[PDB]
Amino acid sequence: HMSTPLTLIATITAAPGHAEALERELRALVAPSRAEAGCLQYDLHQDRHDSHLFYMIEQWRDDAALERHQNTEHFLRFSRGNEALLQNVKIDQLYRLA
Repeated sequence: HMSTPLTLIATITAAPGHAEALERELRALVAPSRAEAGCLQYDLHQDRHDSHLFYMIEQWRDDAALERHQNTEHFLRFSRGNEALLQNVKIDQLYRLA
């Protein structure tokens, strides 16, 4: 860790047939998350070859900023009711080397 922001990459895999529903739900996260204190990056992407695979690339000033993100309304709304849309969520935590 450090003065270096925390980078998070979330690889989210939709259940077969549910890519469009999951994209709708993930897109809702972006604007409010980008506005949050300490949010240095919050970008949504879709895999080039499998429509069911999405990637959120996030940078947070520190752990406290990330912890606050998970208590937000938008973040908890994503949690509320979407579990059947999901096959897998991988969360990678990482720091830039400079």
